[PDB]
Amino acid sequence: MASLLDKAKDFVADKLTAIPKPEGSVTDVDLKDVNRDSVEYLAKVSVTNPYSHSIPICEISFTFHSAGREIGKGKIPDPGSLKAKDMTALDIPVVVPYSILFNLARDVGVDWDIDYELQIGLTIDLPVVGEFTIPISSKGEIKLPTFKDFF
Repeated sequence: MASLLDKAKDFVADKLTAIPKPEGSVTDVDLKDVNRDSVEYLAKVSVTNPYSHSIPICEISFTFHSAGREIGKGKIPDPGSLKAKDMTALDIPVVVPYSILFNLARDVGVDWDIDYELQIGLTIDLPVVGEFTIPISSKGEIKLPTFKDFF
């Protein structure tokens, strides 16, 4: 388990182990482009660090789903050095292959409004566990992407 990253002593023994879990990397997701091959989404992240010190580096591992299939996924080590036991804004590129939206917006855009779920694994390099991975989710229903005969 990630909470037992190396058996060291120093300060610990039965005191301390790792961080809680309700610590974030979510806040907003802005869908945009596609061209004709791949739709793009700019994800505004808000990473909440559970330790009173600006951490150095993190991992945003995102698995997005729309209808109930997927939207896209990926893992990126990003310098999530930040405030201190608080929430910091972070950024994700733009990833949703047109083929996927093609399926979901096909069916639910057959209606019009679809949901979008983020499954984001939060790996953050911390002083407590040295690094820890806890996942979290952010679903949001909004009008489907810009279209005409794309879906």
